[PDB]
Amino acid sequence: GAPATVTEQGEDITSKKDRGVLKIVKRVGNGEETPMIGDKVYVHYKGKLSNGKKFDSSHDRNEPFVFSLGKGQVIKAWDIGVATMKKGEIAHLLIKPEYAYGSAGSLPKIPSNATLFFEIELLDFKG
Ligand SMILES: C=C[C@@H]1[C@H]2CCC[C@@H](C(=O)N3[C@H](C(=O)O)CC[C@@H]13)N2S(=O)(=O)c1cc(Cl)cc(Cl)c1
Repeated sequence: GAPATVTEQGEDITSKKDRGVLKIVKRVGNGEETPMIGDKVYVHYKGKLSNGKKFDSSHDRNEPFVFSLGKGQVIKAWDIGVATMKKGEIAHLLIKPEYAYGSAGSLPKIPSNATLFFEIELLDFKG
């Protein structure tokens, strides 16, 4: 399914080139500009665990998740990944635990050593 496909066919977007965050662009967004550090970004997403189960969705809340890019307000992979996206883009990310919640996990929902899958849509970004 999509998680396997991004695992096997995604692009490494890490600066370290350690394959910790792999990406596929599913829908190409608008123009060439990606957000800048400190921008307010508006995103819809769905996340899955490696047990095959959905663990979260902003779509199901009927409103996007909003954060300031590049400030550690989210897991490292999200800061890295959303920074590569254009407005209107939909992407898949496959994230090893070193760029997510690590050995600690995040109780109750995220186990130790969890690889995470997201479908993410960048709705908007603003200074
Ligand atoms: C609103 C929740 C966000 C979502 C969406 C952005 C990525 C990631 C994350 O960086 N989060 C921040 C954090 O941990 O400081 C705040 C809480 C959490 N998660 S998440 O999808 O990985 C996530 C969802 C749930 Cl239900 C629970 C947890 Cl711990 C993480």
